[PDB]
Amino acid sequence: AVKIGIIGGTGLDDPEILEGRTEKYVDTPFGKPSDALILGKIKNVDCVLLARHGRQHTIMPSKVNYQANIWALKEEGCTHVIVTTACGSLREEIQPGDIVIIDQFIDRTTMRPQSFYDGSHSCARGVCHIPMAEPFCPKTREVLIETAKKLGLRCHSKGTMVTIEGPRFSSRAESFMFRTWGADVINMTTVPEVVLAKEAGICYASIAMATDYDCWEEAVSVDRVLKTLKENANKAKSLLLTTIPQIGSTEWSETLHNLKNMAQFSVLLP
Amino acid sequence: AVKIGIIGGTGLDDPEILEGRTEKYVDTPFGKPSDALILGKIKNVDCVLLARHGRQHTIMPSKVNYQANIWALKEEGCTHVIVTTACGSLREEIQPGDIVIIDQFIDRTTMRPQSFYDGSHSCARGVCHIPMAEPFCPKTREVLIETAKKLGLRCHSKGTMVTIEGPRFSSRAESFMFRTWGADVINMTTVPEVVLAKEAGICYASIAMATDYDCWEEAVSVDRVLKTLKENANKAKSLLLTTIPQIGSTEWSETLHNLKNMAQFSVLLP
Amino acid sequence: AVKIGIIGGTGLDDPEILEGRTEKYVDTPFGKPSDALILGKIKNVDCVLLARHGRQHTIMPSKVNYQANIWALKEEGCTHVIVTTACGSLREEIQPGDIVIIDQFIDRTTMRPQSFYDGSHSCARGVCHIPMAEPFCPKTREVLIETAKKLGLRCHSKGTMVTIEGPRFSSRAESFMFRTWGADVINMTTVPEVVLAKEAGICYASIAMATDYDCWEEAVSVDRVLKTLKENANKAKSLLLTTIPQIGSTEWSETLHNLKNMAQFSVLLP
Ligand SMILES: CSC[C@H]1N[C@@H](c2c[nH]c3c2N=CNC3N)[C@H](O)[C@@H]1O
Ligand SMILES: CSC[C@H]1N[C@@H](c2c[nH]c3c2N=CNC3N)[C@H](O)[C@@H]1O
Ligand SMILES: CSC[C@H]1N[C@@H](c2c[nH]c3c2N=CNC3N)[C@H](O)[C@@H]1O
Repeated sequence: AVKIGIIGGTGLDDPEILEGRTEKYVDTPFGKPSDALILGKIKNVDCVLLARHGRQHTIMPSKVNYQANIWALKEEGCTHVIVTTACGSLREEIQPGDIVIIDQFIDRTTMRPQSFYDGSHSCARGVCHIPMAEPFCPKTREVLIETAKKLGLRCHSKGTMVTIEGPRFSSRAESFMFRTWGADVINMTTVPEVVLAKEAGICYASIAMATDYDCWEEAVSVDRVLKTLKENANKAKSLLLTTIPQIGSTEWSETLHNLKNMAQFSVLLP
Repeated sequence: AVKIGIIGGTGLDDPEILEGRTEKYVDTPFGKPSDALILGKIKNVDCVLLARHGRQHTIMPSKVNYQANIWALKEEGCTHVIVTTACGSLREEIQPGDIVIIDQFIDRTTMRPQSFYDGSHSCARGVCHIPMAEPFCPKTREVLIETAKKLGLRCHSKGTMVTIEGPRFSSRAESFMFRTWGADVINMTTVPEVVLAKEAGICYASIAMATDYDCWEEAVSVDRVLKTLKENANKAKSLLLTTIPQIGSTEWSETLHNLKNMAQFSVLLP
Repeated sequence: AVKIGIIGGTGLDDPEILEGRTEKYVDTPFGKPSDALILGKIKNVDCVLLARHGRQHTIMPSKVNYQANIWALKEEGCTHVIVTTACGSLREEIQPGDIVIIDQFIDRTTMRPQSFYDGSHSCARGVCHIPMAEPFCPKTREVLIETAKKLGLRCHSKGTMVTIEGPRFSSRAESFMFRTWGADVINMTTVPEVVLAKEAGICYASIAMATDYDCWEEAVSVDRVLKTLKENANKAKSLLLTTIPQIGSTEWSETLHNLKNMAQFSVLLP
């Protein structure tokens, strides 16, 4: 049995996506999640929705409690976590409105805890060095890619997301630099969300929505980002609604088992 | 009416530059500024001088209260902020003693608050994502460039400053790496000073003074830096004294208005 | 007279290396070192062994008290510090099991104090900007290289170590990126250990042991790393045992004097 956690990003966290909704505030050893968990279903699949920045978008990327958010979803029984994230495009072929099923990331954050194993919680003892060669769940990404195709949506099958600390946008020198490093899209929230999900043994995948071209001719601004999201939000919603039932009808025993082992054996006990 | 804030860097924070001086210690919601504000004038233009590292250079780059410094200057009514900064040259053509009117930056700092919108002060509510495509005020930079020319000074019209956390200087591997990234000069103080100034809607420009060649044949050292500054400090002083009156005689209504809007609309309210 | 401090890394901190051992717990102005200092000798040379992650490997790289460790060794009278460190290879020619006598580093850490001069301890007053052009002691590295040759060990005479924050391993995008930056090996502990040693005027050198190929065909994992170390640990032990007596029989007056001056003159007093 699967349970899909859904973390909604900027202008992409609509609760109306789930049926039979029930609000549930929880606490974790790492503090409170961004907002209440929204329990519900898409067809016959159990889901748990969570607004990354709070339902009123009051939490900046740097201060999102990534540990609490992932912990709460795991505790609720989530086997999978599919998220949405607005991002800047660093490639001409990735136009605003396009969806990018990212498969890699480049960390540029500097003040964020990236592990549950900080030796402050008995629930997570030891030193954990989680592998990051393949940060995102390939099976889920495959379904997302095929579903986007079935929906006729402009979608990119791979992409490297560079995550900056923020809250400021990048300078032009940084923008051009990230391009040389191989980054394809840019945001402020992928890391450490994807890292903690890995440590928790959860299949994590991300629906990245290009909302601008950053500044590498109209430079990025908050208004430009919100406008693009307003015009394209429906795509991510349709993708999630169509993808989730497919996930709930496939086999994951071996996939989840492997993630469990990788996470477990990454821990160095005293 | 304009009011020019001046932040003086290493060996480039001489109070004698202003006439009719009055010392004024202030406090801000983010703590105390590096030192007392020095109120004064250059010709008929009101200025406010502040020593970035304290008048006795007792504050390391990592611990400079950038938020308090910019906040205090804004509160005092500064419309512009022109600063001086010693830096290492990462380009053969930028010789020690040369002035570089930087137009871009590459952030390498890791433990510095870069925004006033940290949700801890009612005076700055919400999440602010300030644009950084053009970090420095083009109009002020233009006057600085033309003034340096009128003064016959070796001056570079553009440059990318990479700001490292410090207090240690860079290794040779890092030095060579920054060159490949497109950095032209290197220091430990541009970021987040320029970022916070932007959020405050202030026209910010920086007079960068090359004091060494870092280590990419004599490698950089504190003594080498202080010596070069001692020999070239007069240039930055003359540039400021000559530039400021010109700024006070030009039009800024539209320029300041645009910066005000950009800063304002960058904030996401609940 | 010399005294060699030895910091042992993952699976490379065996106390049996020293004769006439005596355990000594100490405290420093920056807190307690990772574990008790192990006083002893190799032939007629005084040594002080310290397990970087604690004798039971309970301290993650991000939380190792680098300041306390280096301070304790200096206080004990160490003139030299030779360490061992497991690392990932970013170059085809550097095979697991190979030793790399690194000469440069690229910092990718973000939450680590890198200086003793944080203005919180009277023992270290002022602002210190220590040079990092040559982070490692060339004389010690030379002896290590010649000794490895005499021992018939596969050893690389130079190498750039990129130190990531961790505890997570790098993504593939980051791995490939570090290669383009010029990094040859990768770990989570070189920085700021080498930086603080420099500020303390200690001759620091590092015996890096490649334990994997990171993920740029079997990707890195904790088990793979521990296995390689188990099979190759003896090499580092033999290298240390053979190198140290040679260090104790050579001249260091001028070398230590120069490091003393560089460290001293890097400090800016009020
Ligand atoms: C309201 S725009 C800032 C948010 N949207 C994402 C974003 C969109 N476009 C860009 C973002 N982040 C960085 N650079 C960009 N060009 C980031 O993750 C923030 O949470
Ligand atoms: C006393 S030299 C260190 C200061 N001067 C600036 C500097 C000069 N030259 C270099 C600096 N910073 C980094 N690398 C360099 N090569 C930095 O911003 C520090 O505040
Ligand atoms: C138990 S493997 C993690 C530790 N070993 C070192 C290491 C070995 N191999 C790699 C390490 N660190 C980063 N990337 C790598 N491929 C790091 O410094 C950690 O202390």
